[PDB]
Amino acid sequence: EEETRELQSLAAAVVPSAQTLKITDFSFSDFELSDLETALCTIRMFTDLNLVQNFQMKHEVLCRWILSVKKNYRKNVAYHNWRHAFNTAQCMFAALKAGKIQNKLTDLEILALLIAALSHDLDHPGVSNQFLINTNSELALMYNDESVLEHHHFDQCLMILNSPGNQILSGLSIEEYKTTLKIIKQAILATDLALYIKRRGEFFELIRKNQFNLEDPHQKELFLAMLMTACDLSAITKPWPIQQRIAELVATEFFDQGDRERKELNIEPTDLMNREKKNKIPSMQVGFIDAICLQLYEALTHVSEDCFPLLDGCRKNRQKWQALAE
Ligand SMILES: CN1CC(=O)N2[C@H](c3ccc4c(c3)OCO4)c3[nH]c4ccccc4c3C[C@@H]2C1=O
Ligand SMILES: [Mg+2]
Ligand SMILES: [Zn+2]
Repeated sequence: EEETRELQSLAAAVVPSAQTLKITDFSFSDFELSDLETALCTIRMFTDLNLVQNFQMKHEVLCRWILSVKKNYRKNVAYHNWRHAFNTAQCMFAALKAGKIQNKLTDLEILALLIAALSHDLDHPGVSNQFLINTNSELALMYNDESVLEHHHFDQCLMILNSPGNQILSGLSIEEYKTTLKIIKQAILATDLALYIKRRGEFFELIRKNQFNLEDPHQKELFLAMLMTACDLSAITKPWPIQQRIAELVATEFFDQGDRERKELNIEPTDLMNREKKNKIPSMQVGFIDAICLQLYEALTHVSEDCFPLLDGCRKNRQKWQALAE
């Protein structure tokens, strides 16, 4: 059996230190890592956030859950595959550690954020919410056209958490378990960019008006949503060669969707999904950075100055894309 060898290899491995694995670095790249090494990095994230000890996760179970999460990404989807989920979780770990966010959060919040980061795009089909709506997908019907994909990712997350041998939350008390699942749902839903756009104004205004207070539960929840977005988008902050390579993957995925829209919907794709108009990429990247990314990384730096490297990297990529666009 093939998946058994994977598990036995993972569970038998000594997990290298976070220092060795370079996972505290906001500039981290996964490109040179094997799948087994990404799994070992994930075990280290749970370990160094004190989650294994605290919640008494059995090693074999954590290993199985990680491998189940990885298997439930679609490997041939160009961008939304396990490496994107892994990178998102690594950004979350770096923000908590290097970015000094950890001590602002509870143990349950940290547990939920890590699980959510890893699970937030599970079973992604490589097409957008709008595409699912337009092709009358049953998922869109079930979820009333609202955060369609994200509902599905959450459903998948729960399925894996409940699967025999994978129950990494089986040790929590009833009140802790309830609380954790609620946070996970909110965290995964927050990764719908439409929800980020809807809610970010309140976050930015709280900050601007000197009203931001993490002791307020509603504001804590809002902050967690923003932090999820920040991690989900973090490829846009990476050193140029890394960001360029990842941007090519996203383009491949999006252009694939446009091809499907021409065939299935008989419509010209929007520029973002139109390979015929790939000349628009630089200008679209600048526009995305300016409209969606910069304000978020600026706000995050306001919350914790040690998150500044995300903003610095974002600004550097803006400059590089704009040099291409102009
Ligand atoms: C909805 N939406 C809008 C959008 O404009 N983008 C960007 C982008 C910009 C220009 C592009 C592009 C993606 O693909 C084709 O040309 C963009 N740039 C990245 C760099 C790295 C990783 C993901 C992205 C995305 C993802 C992101 C997105 O999800
Ligand atoms: Mg998503
Ligand atoms: Zn994502």
